[PDB]
Amino acid sequence: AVNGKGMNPDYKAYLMAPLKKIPEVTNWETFENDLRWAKQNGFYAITVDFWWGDMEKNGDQQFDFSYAQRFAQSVKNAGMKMIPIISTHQCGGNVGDDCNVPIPSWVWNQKSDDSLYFKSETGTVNKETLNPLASDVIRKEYGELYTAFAAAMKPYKDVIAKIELSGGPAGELRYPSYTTSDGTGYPSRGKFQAYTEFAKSKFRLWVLNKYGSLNEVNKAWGTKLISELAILPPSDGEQFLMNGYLSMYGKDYLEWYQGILENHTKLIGELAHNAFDTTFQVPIGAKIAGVHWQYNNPTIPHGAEKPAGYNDYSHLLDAFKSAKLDVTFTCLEMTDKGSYPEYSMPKTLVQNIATLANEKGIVLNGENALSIGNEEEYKRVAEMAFNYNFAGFTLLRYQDVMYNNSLMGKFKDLLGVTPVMQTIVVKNVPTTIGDTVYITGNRAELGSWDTKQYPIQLYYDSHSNDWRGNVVLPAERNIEFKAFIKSKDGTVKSWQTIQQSWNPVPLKTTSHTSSW
Ligand SMILES: OC[C@H]1O[C@H](O)[C@H](O)[C@@H](O)[C@@H]1O
Ligand SMILES: [Ca+2]
Repeated sequence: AVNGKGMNPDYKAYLMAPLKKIPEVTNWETFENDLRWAKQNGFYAITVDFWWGDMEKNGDQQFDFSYAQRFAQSVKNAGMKMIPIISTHQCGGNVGDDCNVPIPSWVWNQKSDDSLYFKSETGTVNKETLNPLASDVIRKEYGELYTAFAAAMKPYKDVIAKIELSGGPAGELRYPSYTTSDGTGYPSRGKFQAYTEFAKSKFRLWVLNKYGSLNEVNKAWGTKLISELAILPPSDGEQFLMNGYLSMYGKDYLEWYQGILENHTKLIGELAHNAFDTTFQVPIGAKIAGVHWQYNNPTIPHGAEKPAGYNDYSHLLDAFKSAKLDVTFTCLEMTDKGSYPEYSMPKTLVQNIATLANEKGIVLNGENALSIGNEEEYKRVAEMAFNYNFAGFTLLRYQDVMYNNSLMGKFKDLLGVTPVMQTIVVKNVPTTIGDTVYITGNRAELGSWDTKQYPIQLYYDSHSNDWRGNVVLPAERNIEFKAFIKSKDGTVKSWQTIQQSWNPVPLKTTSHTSSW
């Protein structure tokens, strides 16, 4: 892996359940057998959406957790674990959505202003999720929902391995900047979603708070605004994305815009920890979307990310570490293109996020954005997951592998692996002063024969005059590898004479000794 390390010893694979309730797909018995089959193939748990539109449909505080309980009961019967996603967003209307579960319709009547929803640069209203600006309503409803959920699921704490939170549209922490009705669907640029009267005044107040008076504002922005009412979000999103973002106004606007999501992250993190920490004692996380299109567009750089709320990922992630939430990213199966008209750079994106996450010490999890129907994609996922320290991978989605034996088998071999610590010992290595020894192998968890970025470093043993190290390996899988010497400058000086192999890697910790 990167930095001479190996795969994450805590790696676990998860399976995303269908969007529709199980009884609308098959029966519970078959479901239980499907789970036992999944477990046999390396899946640790099944993650599932529990829709707010289902749990508090009739009215405020009129809960119904019977479905969530019946689902959990079956997960228990199968001897599996589950990861519930408290989906406080709408199901249906997004790419791949085969459901129709809006959030409770009564929530919209709790405000007379337009503080609860979104409005784009061109007036398109969006109600897939509550506007994070309405922190008073979010604090009340999410607060009540989480606590009620914890109480109702207390009997099933032993099957709950983790809890995922929904931070916005499609359960991702972002603005609904790419939708069909707003004319911003992939791969178009996104539109900013801060044009409700409420959003405009919040921005205005934020600016005035930072500068004190319109006079200081004009001085800081180099503008000549005639009155406080002139403080507004961009009038032309495209012109803003072309060069307006470079100005002091631009920096302030984007800071406030992304700031709304960071504060939201801290709020739901606090509500979630207060409601689950004592009862479940399990990790909690949220998701960041992989808005990979228009990444390297020369005309409108990061033309889709910025409107979605992503302008400074490093700053964004600090909010996660601060809220004590793990992060889940997407598009781990795609590769870079960066060509007109999509200007898509998914891999470069995932690499940047993973790097930042690791620096800050944030537990990183991944998912694939689109269904995988070929072994080649699993390989790319494996490359990113095992060489960028991912702690988990969730496969979207259930049916893709449950009704395709060959694909399921390829997932088990490549991704449904159990990491096991092993000692590698290499003797008779002709190292000179300054040289270092590394190992690299055929599988992704071994760097796929890469000697530049992914090799696994070994450590000289002065007492036995050999090189060794504890490496995390995929249990019960065949591997081939070779040690090599790297000069003090970074060039590969030589390789081990004979290629080594372990067919397969034992599941009990032991050691593999070979000679140069
Ligand atoms: O906009 C939603 C979807 O659009 C396209 O299908 C992209 O390939 C995918 O990554 C994204 O999730
Ligand atoms: Ca409520």
